[PDB]
Amino acid sequence: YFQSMSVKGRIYSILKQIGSGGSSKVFQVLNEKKQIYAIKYVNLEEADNQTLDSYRNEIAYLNKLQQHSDKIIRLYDYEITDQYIYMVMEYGNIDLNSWLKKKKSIDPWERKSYWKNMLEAVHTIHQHGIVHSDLKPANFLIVDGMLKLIDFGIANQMQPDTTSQVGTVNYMPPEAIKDISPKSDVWSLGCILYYMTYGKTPFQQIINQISKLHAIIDPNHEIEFPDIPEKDLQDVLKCCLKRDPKQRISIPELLAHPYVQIQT
Ligand SMILES: CCc1cccc(CC)c1NC(=O)c1nn(C)c2c1CCc1cnc(Nc3ccc(N4CCN(C)CC4)cc3OC)nc1-2
Ligand SMILES: [Cl-]
Repeated sequence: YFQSMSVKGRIYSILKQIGSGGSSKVFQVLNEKKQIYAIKYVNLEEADNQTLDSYRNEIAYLNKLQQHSDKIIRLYDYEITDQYIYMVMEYGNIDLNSWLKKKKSIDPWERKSYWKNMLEAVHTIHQHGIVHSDLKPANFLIVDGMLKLIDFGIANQMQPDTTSQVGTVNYMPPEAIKDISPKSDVWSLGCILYYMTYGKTPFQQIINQISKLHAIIDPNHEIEFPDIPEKDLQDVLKCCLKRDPKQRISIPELLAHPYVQIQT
């Protein structure tokens, strides 16, 4: 308690830590006017030039792309030095991953609204040549019912190093396993929707990771799509989770899909 920090001359009161990973921490904070933000702190002391560049590149894209869609998290300010980065970001209620863990059933409307938000954010980054390639529910922040994409997958994650469902392959596409395309983000989004529809990711039940990786790529391993009242949702899932990326549906196609367009 009673910690503060400064970012471009502005003093922020730290209320609590709300996340961490790699060599970074996220803080719920207040500025001088008692407006709430999240500050993301990245420790750069161990970073090589390649890693420093990947962080610079991500900050530049995030700062640019927030003006192109409200489904991308706001970045209000940042301070960047050799030792660290402080990013003053939009505050959210909770991330999507934690929310889905709390909820047994998701409301069909809620599920559809979240889907629309994700497609729009991801479509935005693709329009600027960015493939995320590691989309999971944790990459989305819920802000007053609206999803915001938190990151673009450009920054190279540094290792924990210090004393101090992680690195999961459940959202990984076939083409990523056999060793880059916007279709890769479609598979991952499809895995998120699949989770929101049937309460688990398509290959979740396979505990052995080698088996699971083989199941992702094996075209004889049929993915189950049990019947549900929303036949358009069932179709979206089937189209996202085609193993051949060339046969897989595109984001502009998903945006014109009756699941997102037809007023039910
Ligand atoms: C996944 C993206 C990523 C990639 C690399 C490095 C990092 C930093 C750890 C990240 N993570 C973040 O960049 C990040 N993580 N979180 C939690 C936030 C961010 C960015 C900004 C942000 C804004 N508002 C929130 N709110 C929030 C989220 C989760 C929670 N919790 C509390 C602990 N529970 C066990 C789970 C749920 C609480 C929150 O606010 C009170 N939360 C956040
Ligand atoms: Cl905007």
